[PDB]
Amino acid sequence: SVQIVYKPVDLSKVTSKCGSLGNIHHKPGGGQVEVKSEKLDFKDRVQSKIGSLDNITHVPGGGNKKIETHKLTF
Amino acid sequence: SVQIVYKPVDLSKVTSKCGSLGNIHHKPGGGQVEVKSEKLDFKDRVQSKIGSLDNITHVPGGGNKKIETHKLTF
Amino acid sequence: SVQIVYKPVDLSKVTSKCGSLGNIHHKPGGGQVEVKSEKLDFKDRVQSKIGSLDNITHVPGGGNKKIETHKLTF
Amino acid sequence: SVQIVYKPVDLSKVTSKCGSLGNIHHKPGGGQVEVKSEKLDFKDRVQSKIGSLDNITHVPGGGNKKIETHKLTF
Amino acid sequence: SVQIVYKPVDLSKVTSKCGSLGNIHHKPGGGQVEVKSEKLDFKDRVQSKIGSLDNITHVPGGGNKKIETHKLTF
Amino acid sequence: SVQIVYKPVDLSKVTSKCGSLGNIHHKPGGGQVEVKSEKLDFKDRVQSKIGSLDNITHVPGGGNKKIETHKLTF
Amino acid sequence: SVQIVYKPVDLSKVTSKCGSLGNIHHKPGGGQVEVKSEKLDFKDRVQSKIGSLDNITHVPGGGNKKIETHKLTF
Amino acid sequence: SVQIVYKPVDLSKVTSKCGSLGNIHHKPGGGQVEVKSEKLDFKDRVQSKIGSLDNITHVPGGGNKKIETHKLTF
Amino acid sequence: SVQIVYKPVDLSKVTSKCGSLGNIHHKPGGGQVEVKSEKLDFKDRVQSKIGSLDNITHVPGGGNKKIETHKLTF
Amino acid sequence: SVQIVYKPVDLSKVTSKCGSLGNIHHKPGGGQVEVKSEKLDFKDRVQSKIGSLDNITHVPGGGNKKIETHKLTF
Amino acid sequence: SVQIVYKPVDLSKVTSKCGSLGNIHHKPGGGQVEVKSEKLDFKDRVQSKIGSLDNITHVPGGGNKKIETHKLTF
Amino acid sequence: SVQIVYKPVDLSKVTSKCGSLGNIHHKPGGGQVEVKSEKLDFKDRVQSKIGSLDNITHVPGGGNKKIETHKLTF
Repeated sequence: SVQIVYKPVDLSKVTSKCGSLGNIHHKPGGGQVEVKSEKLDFKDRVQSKIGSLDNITHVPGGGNKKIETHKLTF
Repeated sequence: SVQIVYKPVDLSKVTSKCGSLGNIHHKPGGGQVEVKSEKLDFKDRVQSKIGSLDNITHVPGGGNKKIETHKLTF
Repeated sequence: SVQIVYKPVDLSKVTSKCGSLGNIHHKPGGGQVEVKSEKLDFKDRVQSKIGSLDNITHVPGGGNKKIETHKLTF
Repeated sequence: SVQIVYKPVDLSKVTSKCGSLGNIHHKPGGGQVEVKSEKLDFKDRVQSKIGSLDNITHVPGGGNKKIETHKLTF
Repeated sequence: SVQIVYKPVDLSKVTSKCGSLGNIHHKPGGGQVEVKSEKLDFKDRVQSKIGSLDNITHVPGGGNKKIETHKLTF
Repeated sequence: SVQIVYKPVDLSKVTSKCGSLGNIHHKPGGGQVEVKSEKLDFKDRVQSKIGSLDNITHVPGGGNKKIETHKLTF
Repeated sequence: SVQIVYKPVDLSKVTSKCGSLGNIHHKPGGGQVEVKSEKLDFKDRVQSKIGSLDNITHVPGGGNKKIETHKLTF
Repeated sequence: SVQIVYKPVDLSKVTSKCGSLGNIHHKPGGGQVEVKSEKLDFKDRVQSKIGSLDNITHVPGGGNKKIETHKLTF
Repeated sequence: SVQIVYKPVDLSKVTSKCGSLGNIHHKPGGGQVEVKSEKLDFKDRVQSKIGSLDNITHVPGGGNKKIETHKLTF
Repeated sequence: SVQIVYKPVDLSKVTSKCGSLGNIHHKPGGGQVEVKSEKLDFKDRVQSKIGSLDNITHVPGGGNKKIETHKLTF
Repeated sequence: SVQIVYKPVDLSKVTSKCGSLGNIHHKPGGGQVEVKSEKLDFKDRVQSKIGSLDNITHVPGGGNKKIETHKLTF
Repeated sequence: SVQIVYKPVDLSKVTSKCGSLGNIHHKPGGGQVEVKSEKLDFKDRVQSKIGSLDNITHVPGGGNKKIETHKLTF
């Protein structure tokens, strides 16, 4: 006789308030990237990124994140 | 006699308020990317990215994220 | 006699409010990309991207995301 | 005697409000892309993209996403 | 005696409100794309894209997405 | 006779208030990156990044994060 | 008694020899040009050019030029 | 009694020899040009050029130039 | 009694020899140009150029130049 | 009694020999140029150039120059 | 009685010999240029250049220069 | 009685010999330039250059220079 009770309760708040998101300037100035290789062998769960010149401007009003994970292994 | 009860309760809030998302300038200035290779062998679940020059302007009013995962393995 | 009860309850909120999404300027300035290879062999679930010069302007009013996953393996 | 009860309940909200999505300018400035290869062999579930110069302006009023997955394997 | 009950309930809302989607300008400025290859062999479920110069302006009032998947494997 | 009771209760708050997010300038000035290799062999869960020149401007009004994990192994 | 003698002598040679003018490729890739103005006032000897996107391939076998000017002002 | 003698003698040579003018590739990749103004006033001998995106491939076999000027002012 | 003798003698040579003008590649990669002004006033002998994105490939077999100027002012 | 004798003699040589002008690669990678002004006033002999992004590949077999100037002021 | 004799003699040689002008690579990587001004006033003999991003590849087989100036002022 | 004799004699040689001009690589990596001003006033013989990001590859086989100046002032 094995009995399990699993009763999570969550009333959490992740909030934000901002009066004004103002002037934002992003001015990258170039660059050089050079990659040499001969053999690539990727297997199973592989995330890869080779030889990049990337520019990101991310301005979310808000941008709040909540991550929750529940596991019950028998 | 094995009994399992699984009763998650979630009343969470992920909110945001912004008065005004204003002027945003993204001005990249070029660049050079060079990649050399000979053999590529990707298997199973592979995410790959080779030789990129990418520019992203992401301005979400909001942009809130909630990620939840439930697992019950017997 | 094996009994399972699985009763998730979710009343969550993912909301956003923005007064005004204003002027946004994205002005990329070119670039060079060069990729050399000889043999490509992709198998199973492969996501690949080779030799790109991409520009993205993503301005969602809102843009809120909710991701939920339920699994019960017997 | 094996009994399973599976009763998800979801009253979630993913909403957004925006007063005005205003002037948005996307002005890319060209570029060079060059890819060389000899042999391509794609199998099973492959998503690939080779040699692209792409420009995207995505401005959804809203753009909220909800993704939910349920699985019960016996 | 194996009994399964499968009773998902979903009253979720994915909504959006926008006062005015205003002036949006997308002005790409050309480019060069060059791809060389010799042998292509695609099999099973392959999605491929080689040598593209694409411009997209996507402005949906709304654009909300809901994706739901149910599976019961015996 | 084994009995387990699992009753987490969470009423936590992760909030923020900001009067005005003002002028922010990001002006990178180029650079050189050079990587040489011969053999790459990635297996299992590998996250890799080789030869990058990346610029990020991240200005979230808000940006609060909550991460919670529950595990019950029998 | 004023006497002027003006006796230019010219036996000059401007020559050229070329064995073979071979393959020449000119492949422009588009572009954007935008000019705004309100009032234009051109007078006397004015040569002007506003808002052009021009492509020229000039391959003269030869192309030698000789310019000579003589003036005698009293 | 004023006497002037003016006896230029020129036996000069401007020559060239080339065995073979071979393969020449010109591949521009686009661009953006934007000029704003309000009032233009050009007078006398003015040569002007505003807002251009021009590509020139000039391959003269030869291309020799000789410029000579003679002046006698009294 | 004023006497002037003016007897230039020129037997000069400006020559060139080239066995083979070979493969030449010119591959520009775009760019951004932006000029703002309000009032322009050009007078007399003015050569001007405002807001240009120009690409030139000049390959003359030869290309020799001779410039000569003679002046006699009384 | 004023007497002038003016007898330049020139037997000069400006020559060149080249066996083979070989492979030359010019690959610019974009850029950003921005100029602001309010009032321009050019007079007399003015050569000006404002806001340019220019690429030049000049490969003359030869390219020899001779410049000579003679003046006699009384 | 004033007598002037002016007898330059020049048998000079400016020569060059090169067996082979080989592979030359010029790969610029972008950049940012920004100039602000309010009033420009150029007069007489002015050569000016404001706000440039220029790339030059100059490979003359030869390229010899001879500059000579003669003056006789009375 | 004033007598002047002016008899320059020049048999000079400026020569060069090179077996092979080989592989030359020029790879600039971007940069930032910013100039602010309010009033510019250029007069007489002015050579000026403001706010430049310039790249030069100059490979002349030869490149010999001879400069000679003669003056006789009375």
